[PDB]
Amino acid sequence: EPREEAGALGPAWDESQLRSYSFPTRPIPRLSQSDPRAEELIENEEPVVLTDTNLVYPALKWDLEYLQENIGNGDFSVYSASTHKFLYYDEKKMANFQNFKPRSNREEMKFHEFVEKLQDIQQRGGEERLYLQQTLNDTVGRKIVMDFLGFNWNWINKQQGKRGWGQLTSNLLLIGMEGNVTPAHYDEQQNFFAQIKGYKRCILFPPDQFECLYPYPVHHPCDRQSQVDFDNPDYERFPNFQNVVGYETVVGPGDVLYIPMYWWHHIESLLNGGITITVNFWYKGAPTPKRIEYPLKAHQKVAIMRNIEKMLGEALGNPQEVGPLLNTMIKGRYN
Amino acid sequence: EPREEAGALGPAWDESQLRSYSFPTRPIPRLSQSDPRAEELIENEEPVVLTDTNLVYPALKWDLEYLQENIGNGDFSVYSASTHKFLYYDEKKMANFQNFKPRSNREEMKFHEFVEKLQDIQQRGGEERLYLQQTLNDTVGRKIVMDFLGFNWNWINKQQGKRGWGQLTSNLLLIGMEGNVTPAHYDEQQNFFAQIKGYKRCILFPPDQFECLYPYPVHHPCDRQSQVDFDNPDYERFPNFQNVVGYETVVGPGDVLYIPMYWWHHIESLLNGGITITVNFWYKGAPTPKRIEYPLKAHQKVAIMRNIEKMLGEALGNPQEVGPLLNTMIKGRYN
Ligand SMILES: [O][C]C1=C([N+2](=O)=O)[C]=C(C2=NOC(C3=[C]N=C(C(=O)[N][C]C([O])=O)C([O])=[C]3)=[C]2)[C]=[C]1
Ligand SMILES: [O][C]C1=C([N+2](=O)=O)[C]=C(C2=NOC(C3=[C]N=C(C(=O)[N][C]C([O])=O)C([O])=[C]3)=[C]2)[C]=[C]1
Ligand SMILES: [Mn+2]
Ligand SMILES: [Mn+2]
Repeated sequence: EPREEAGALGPAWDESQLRSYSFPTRPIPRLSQSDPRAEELIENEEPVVLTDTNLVYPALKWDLEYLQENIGNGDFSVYSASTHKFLYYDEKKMANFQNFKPRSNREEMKFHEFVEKLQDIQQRGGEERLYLQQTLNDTVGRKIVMDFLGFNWNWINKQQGKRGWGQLTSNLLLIGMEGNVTPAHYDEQQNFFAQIKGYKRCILFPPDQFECLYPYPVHHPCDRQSQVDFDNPDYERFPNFQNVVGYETVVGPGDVLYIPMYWWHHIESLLNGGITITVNFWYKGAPTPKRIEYPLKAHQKVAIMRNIEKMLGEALGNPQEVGPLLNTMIKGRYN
Repeated sequence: EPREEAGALGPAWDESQLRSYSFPTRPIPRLSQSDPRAEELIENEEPVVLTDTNLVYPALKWDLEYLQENIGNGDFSVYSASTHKFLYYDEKKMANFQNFKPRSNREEMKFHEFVEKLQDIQQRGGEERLYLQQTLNDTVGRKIVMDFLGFNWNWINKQQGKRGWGQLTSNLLLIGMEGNVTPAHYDEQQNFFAQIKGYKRCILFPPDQFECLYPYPVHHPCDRQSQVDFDNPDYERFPNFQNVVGYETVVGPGDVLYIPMYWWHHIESLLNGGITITVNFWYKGAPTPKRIEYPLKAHQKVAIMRNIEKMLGEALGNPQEVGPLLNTMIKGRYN
């Protein structure tokens, strides 16, 4: 249901820019930040697209040319992938899984090198894909600092206070190539996803879909990522992926998506849609109330499972024995 | 390989008194307490039958007539079972499993009532089976106190000190009917099993046979007992019971069996062999050394599994959700 750009500029996107998947989806509500329904969704830990926060308004003019001049000469972390899927891996956990071979590489370089490398790929017509991820701090140039200070800190700080969240833990500038895919994963923090340039399709799954999405072992370098290849799902290894249902939206410049903590998200930059720019705001979650409500939420059950996997790895002295012990505990007893 | 009683009194037992099972066994060593091999077995947490401890020497004269006179008028806990299998259940845990129906009953009665009830069953030729289990304390009569004080406390106290064990946690007098079976289970304490009257076949399994013996969930009333019916094993529910190998011995009057903590034991009173009397000594285990050796023993892995089941039940607020969460953690991730 592509929205129409103002001034009769045509549809913002067409469906042929969206990749094809096996599961059904329904739309995330697009609302005004003044609408009480938006506040109710955020308070209830459910996603919403806010259309008028002005959260990153001064950055709406950002593009590669403007950024290259004013971001200054600093090292920016650039990730590379041969396929459209970008596979992040925790280097610290690579020791436990010696047979793991990384499929993405990170290279620190200046902004001009990133722009030239991106243009070079297009000039060659190649299939190498790139992804820049860098924190918005004082190291950037003065003009970017002015834009950064111009974010709607009043709106987001009030959101932090009202929801009882913790501290702003990270702020990442995010520049990607058309067709790039960040595969399904979850984060342990609250996120506001502020779209700046281009369009990104965001597909979210509630925390109770844990059984349908098959995350890696906690000690694996791909911890918190789904094991299921969304392009070629292995229903024999992952039967419950046949039951997964998602919440889908396409975010464009000016939109902010609240991704609640522990919610799975799959994010792709629209095919043939140009480069994308996003700024992400992550906040530590609110502390658990000491008065535990025993129904118990899915995200709390996820936290329990993570803690058990972590404790078991420490107690056995080797995270690779977690699986055999768990199977010993369950087979013929709980299954 | 039935031993011959002294004075040409014939074989102590014949094989037709031993029940038939599906698994193979090998013999537990029968040794003198002065033999260094016996000390090495106890120190290494392996079973041994000691033939000459004199641990319960003054009780070797005990029988039903002598006990009835001198034990005095007190209440003794008598357990009843319709079948030869005695199913102990933890009454405290019965709340968690409402669908559990107990198969044994406990009734407090005086010693004369126990003797008459036992004789009554034989007079009727009935199939009701009975089992008396009572602590050796000051409540018993003066003559039983003299016998109790006459146990080889010097030998057993030295064993407690040498092995670093904790305190004598329980001392149970154990009187049963011929054919009685205590099904396979494990205890979390060190045990000396002092046979007094009649013969008992003891079948022990090392702690690493956990996977072949399928204990109940920790929160189940039958916690620490094997789910496998040794008389009719369900190989579909319990495939690894086809791999179980045990250590077997027949203990008679004067023998003491060390049952190391966490070792599975199945104990039966020989068919057509008369009543049996045993006194059990349980000691708390030695504290774990702070210098953990990372190979890690099977009994330590059992303790870890028990702790995880207990913690999970508390965290979820309902022990019946332990199974579904464990399966959620494992399916498609560790299995
Ligand atoms: O505990 C502090 C803390 C820190 N820290 O140390 O400051 C860093 C992180 C963090 N590290 O990485 C990400 C991340 C997550 N998700 C995405 C994503 O989903 N991108 C798709 C798209 O299109 O937006 C991402 O790009 C980065 C977050 C989290 C917590
Ligand atoms: O933590 C203190 C503590 C206490 N406490 O509270 O003092 C009681 C027990 C205890 N409770 O029951 C038994 C028991 C175990 N095993 C057998 C058995 O295997 N019998 C077969 C046979 O033929 O010997 C048994 O008869 C009783 C032991 C354990 C620890
Ligand atoms: Mn994320
Ligand atoms: Mn026992």
